[PDB]
Formats: sequence, C-alpha cells, structure tokens
Amino acid sequence: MDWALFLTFLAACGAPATTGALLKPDPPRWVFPLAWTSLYFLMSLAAMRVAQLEGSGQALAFYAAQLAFNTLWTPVFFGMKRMATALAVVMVMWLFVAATMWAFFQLDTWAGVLFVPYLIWATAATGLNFEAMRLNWNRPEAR
Amino acid sequence: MDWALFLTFLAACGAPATTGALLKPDPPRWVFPLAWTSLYFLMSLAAMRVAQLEGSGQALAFYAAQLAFNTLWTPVFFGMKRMATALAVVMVMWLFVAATMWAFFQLDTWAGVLFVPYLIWATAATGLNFEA
Ligand SMILES: CCCCCCCC/C=C/CCCCCCCC(=O)OC[C@H](O)CO
Ligand SMILES: CCCCCCCC/C=C\CCCCCCCC(=O)OC[C@H](O)CO
Ligand SMILES: CCCCCCCC/C=C\CCCCCCCC(=O)OC[C@H](O)CO
Repeated sequence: MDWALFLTFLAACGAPATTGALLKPDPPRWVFPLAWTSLYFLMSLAAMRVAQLEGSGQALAFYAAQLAFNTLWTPVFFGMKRMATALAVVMVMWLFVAATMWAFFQLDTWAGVLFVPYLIWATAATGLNFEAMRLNWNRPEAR
Repeated sequence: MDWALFLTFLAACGAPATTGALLKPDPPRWVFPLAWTSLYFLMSLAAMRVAQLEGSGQALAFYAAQLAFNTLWTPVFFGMKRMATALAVVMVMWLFVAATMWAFFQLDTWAGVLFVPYLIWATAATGLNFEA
C-alpha cells in the first residue's frame, strides 16, 4: 500500500465518475453511485498494489488505456449519441479492461481478482451498446 | 526499447484523439492534427521510456490521471459547454500533466523534455477556459 499511489489512482477515476455524474445513464437511486464507488475503489486498490511491483510497466500502460476509453465511452454513447463510434470505443475499452485484469493477474492475483467485477460492467456496457447499435445502424446520424 | 509499451501508450491516446475528431476545435487545417499527432507520439515515447525503469509507479499513476482528464476536458468544454465544470476539469488536468512531467524528469531527463510541449498545450487549454 502507498497513499500517494492510491490517492493518485482514485483521483484519476474522477474523470469517468464526472462523465457519469453529468450524463446520468440510463431500482433505488443509491445503487448506481454505490456500484461505481465500489468499482473505483477496487480498481485504485489493484493499481496501487501493482504499481509497486517490478515489471509492472505494461500492466500500468494497459491501465491508463482502459481508463481513458472508459472516460471516452460515456459521452460518446450517452452524450453525442453516436452509436457506431461508441461501439468501437467500448470494444477497445473492453479489450484494455481485460488486458489490465490479465496483466494484473500475472503480477498479483489480488489485483486481478479486484478487476473481475469491472470486466463484468465492461461486458454489460458492450452488450447494451451492441444493440443500441443495429437498431440505429441505418441512421448515419446515429453512426 | 519496447513496441508493446509504446504501441499500448499511443493506442491510449486514441481516446482523447477521438474526442477531438468528434468535437472539432475550432490557420492551415493540417496544423491541428499535426500538432496533436506530434503531442501523442512525444508523450508515448516518454511514457515508454519511464515504464521500463524501476520506481516508475507514481509517474505512471500520474500519466493515467492526466490522460483521463485530457479525455474528459474536451467533451465537457466543447460538448456539454459547461464552462465552470470544465474549469475544474482543466485545472485538475493541468495539474496532473505538470506532475507527470516532473515525475518523468526524476527518472529520465528525456521523458521530461518530451512532456514540455504538452504542458504548454495544457496551459493554453487552461487559458482558453478562463475567459469562457
Ligand atoms: C488478443 C486478441 C483479440 C483481439 C481481437 C478481438 C477484439 C477484442 C474485443 C472483444 C469484444 C468482446 C465482447 C465483450 C462482451 C460482450 C458483451 C455481451 O455480449 O453480453 C452483454 C449482453 O447485453 C448480455 O445481455
Ligand atoms: C476530487 C478528488 C477526490 C478523490 C476521489 C475520487 C472521486 C472519484 C472516484 C469515485 C467516487 C465517485 C463515485 C460516485 C459515482 C460516480 C458515477 C459514475 O461513475 O458514473 C459512471 C460512468 O458513467 C461510467 O463511465
Ligand atoms: C497500435 C494502435 C494505435 C492505433 C493508432 C491510434 C493513435 C491515435 C493517436 C494519434 C493519432 C493522431 C490524431 C491527430 C489528430 C487528433 C485531433 C485531436 O486529438 O483533438 C485534440 C483533442 O480534442 C484534445 O484532447
């Protein structure tokens, strides 16, 4: 554990948490932020553990990547409602979430375990968006 | 010294580059993407160098943070046009860019030099957002 690292990783999660606060997507109303606080805590904890180990550069490169495409996804799907663009982003995102998880696993089992529920959300995100997709596949404004 | 690392960091820049492709700001028209193409390679080269050194965790935590608030800033300023919210974002973004830069500097001089033109953009970004 290191407080600088952890606080740094959680602070970074404020970027996608903001997206969600602003473009509230779309069940009692505490479930969504409670689900997200847990996810942000779990992944900041995992990155913090991994950030201290030798050989972690690649996993941390993956972590930056999933984090940025996470932040991108919400405003492209729910903001611009550009469903095709948003499909590519979410699959690229899903790929880095999985990549992070697996690279975490190969350095630290706990770090990988702590990312499983986040891969589950990313799988939800992809599913939702695959549909929105080819309901709107023929409207090039949605694309 | 590593294509995986580099290609992974450059791929990550695709997220904020996408924002820019979508919410077109605002001068010969190749200038905008040429500057951003330059900015993305420079910062991926720098991240690549640092990711290989030991003690790099804190700088790489910084790198992730600026990247996300970079990605966040454009859709909040140009997308949602919420000028106040976007001010907090861009100041938070500016701060992590400077931090990435300085922590890179402490591990590898070249990595730090390679972030200066990006700190310069980040200051422009902050400057723009203050008059709005
Ligand atoms: C390493 C070589 C691979 C590189 C090339 C492959 C690119 C990776 C993309 C994968 C997308 C996987 C799909 C993500 C999960 C699907 C979600 C889904 O189908 O279920 C949700 C549905 O709404 C439930 O009701
Ligand atoms: C200011 C620095 C403080 C350091 C602490 C960092 C604060 C951000 C992290 C999590 C807490 C907020 C979680 C509340 C729920 C956010 C909602 C959300 O994330 O929405 C999902 C989004 O759409 C999917 O990209
Ligand atoms: C190996 C996989 C890599 C695949 C390749 C992905 C590389 C994407 C990054 C460079 C493209 C250059 C884009 C230049 C024009 C971008 C315009 C833009 O970035 O706008 C600025 C944005 O608004 C401010 O955040």
